Amino acid sequence: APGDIEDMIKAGIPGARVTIRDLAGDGDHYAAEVVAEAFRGKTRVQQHQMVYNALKGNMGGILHALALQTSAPE
Ligand SMILES: [Li+]
Ligand code: NI
Repeated sequence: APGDIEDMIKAGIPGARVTIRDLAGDGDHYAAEVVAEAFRGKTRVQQHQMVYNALKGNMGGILHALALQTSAPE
């Protein structure tokens, strides 16, 4: 449902700030920016792993369907 991706990320990575856009308005492929203190000192691969973990396998095709940008807070 709408908002579920954001909800799952925030539940799984407490303190994260999330900005989700639905590419093409298609309800299928998305792009997300996730900013979290837990990301500081982690590589982008490690940060992305945390986001995949938070989705708990609920989003089929997540490798391509959730394009990610992650960072620690500024
Ligand atoms: Li989309
Ligand atoms: Ni797809």
